[PDB]
Amino acid sequence: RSVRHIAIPAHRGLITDRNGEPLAVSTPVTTLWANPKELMTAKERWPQLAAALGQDTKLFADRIEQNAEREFIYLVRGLTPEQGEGVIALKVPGVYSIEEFRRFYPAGEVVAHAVGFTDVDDRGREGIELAFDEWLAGVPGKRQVLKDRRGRVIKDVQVTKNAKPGKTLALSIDLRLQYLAHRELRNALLENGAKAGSLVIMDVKTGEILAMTNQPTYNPNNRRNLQPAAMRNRAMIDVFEPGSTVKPFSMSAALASGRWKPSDIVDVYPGTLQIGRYTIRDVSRNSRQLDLTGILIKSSNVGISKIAFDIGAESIYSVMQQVGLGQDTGLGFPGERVGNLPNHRKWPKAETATLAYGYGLSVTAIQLAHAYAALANDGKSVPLSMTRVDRVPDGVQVISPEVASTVQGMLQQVVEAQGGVFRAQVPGYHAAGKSGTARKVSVGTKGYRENAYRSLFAGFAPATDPRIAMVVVIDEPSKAGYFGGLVSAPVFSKVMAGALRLMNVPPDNLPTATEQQQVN
Ligand SMILES: CCN1CCN(C(=O)N[C@@H](C(=O)N[C@H](C(=O)O)[C@H]2N[C@@H](C(=O)O)C(C)(C)S2)c2ccccc2)C(=O)C1=O
Ligand SMILES: [Cl-]
Repeated sequence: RSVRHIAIPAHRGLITDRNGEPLAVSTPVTTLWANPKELMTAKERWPQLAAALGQDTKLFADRIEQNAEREFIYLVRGLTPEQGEGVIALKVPGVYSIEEFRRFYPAGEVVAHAVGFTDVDDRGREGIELAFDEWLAGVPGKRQVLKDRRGRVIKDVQVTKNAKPGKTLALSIDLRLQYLAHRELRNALLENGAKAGSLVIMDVKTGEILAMTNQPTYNPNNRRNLQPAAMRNRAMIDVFEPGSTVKPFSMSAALASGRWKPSDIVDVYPGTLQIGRYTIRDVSRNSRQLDLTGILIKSSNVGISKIAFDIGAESIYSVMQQVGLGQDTGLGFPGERVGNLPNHRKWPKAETATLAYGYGLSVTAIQLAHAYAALANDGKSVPLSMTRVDRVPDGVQVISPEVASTVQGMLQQVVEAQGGVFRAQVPGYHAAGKSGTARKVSVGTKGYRENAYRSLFAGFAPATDPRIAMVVVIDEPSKAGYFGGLVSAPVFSKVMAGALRLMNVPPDNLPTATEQQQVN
């Protein structure tokens, strides 16, 4: 004969996308418990109770009997409010209901990496759920119940503490763009028989991350056979050598140096440059001299290396650091990597060249998209955000307007010119960007793999007023080639097209426009 204090569950804060679409919601559920002492006096009600709980008659009876001594045991957790009230309507002595919450994720695996999930005890363990756990959580209340000798609840005596709900959090992500990106990366992953992939979409004016998806993914609503590898928000927490996708930045350093201009011709014959023991190679060996634009179009390692030798590595390091490569994003996503921008006291030729064409440094997809955002935004870099921004934040002019404008023009040519990356063309829009392909690092030794690759494409659109930047990374494609401009480019094409239409961006290239775009 005494008083027990029992918890009152608190509503966990609603997570929404930028426009209010629910991404994580605490849904009301009903838990049924029983006092075996009471149930032992109504044994004749058991078979009906067992059948309403979908449980074997004897196994149910066994459960109650071996707990006859106890005053509390769970019957079933997480019924619907209707299902629980269906069993309560039976009026079985000793059977009680308590209303709890289940965390539900409406978009499931589409946004699992960004949103993350809570555990059995309602604490965030991954993604945004972990990052904003304090904001989201809220605080359970307490109430007192009176129980008799046998443990029968006879009275709800008082509330000693009210439950307070957690706070709503609006993510920067646009769920429409998330669905599109998710589906297209998946399709790409499956078409190409890739092992993994990431896709990031960024608003270049505001810094908001509009979409961030990875493969493999998982269903946070059903984690039964979850494996660790599927949990990774790779766009944020995995690092890679960006390869030729950093060339527009090497190029920006070159134009910033006052030593180079777009018309300058670099001689690249015969597509190799031996420097001591190390040998720089071009995969395209069809041209023997290229202007600055042609170095990007042909993606000449040799061309960019000779430029790098002239301007020096510190020039290139600087722009790369300024556009945030290898730097802290300030996002605070759990597990997020800063990457690495190597810094030697003395820069040999080897390290100077490889940096210039994107090796010996490591970035994340997020960082790469952020760097292209700055270039896309006329050289103004804007702070990354994974929450909705109200005011457009102040930027930092990291590349001059003129140089950014010139490098924009060149990247538009990388996509639109003959010999360029034509699979990256966006119907109805002028797009700009740069493909890349990187040999994966050897497993168990230093060096590069013979037959495993990472396909990259980074870019932005519309060229005439860039609105969004996008990075597509695909690991180990094995079925339809491996080059960036073959694997990742068509994904950029499709997602960029869909994204721009979804955001109502008017088309700037009507010659190539779609069915209804040509009507408006
Ligand atoms: C530091 C040592 N070390 C590390 C490894 N390593 C590379 O893995 N190199 C890349 C490479 O050069 N890729 C090119 C690029 O992106 O520019 C190609 N990508 C295509 C595309 O994006 O479609 C292209 C536009 C047709 S050219 C390569 C070479 C051969 C096959 C696949 C990939 C080096 O080079 C290198 O010296
Ligand atoms: Cl010029």
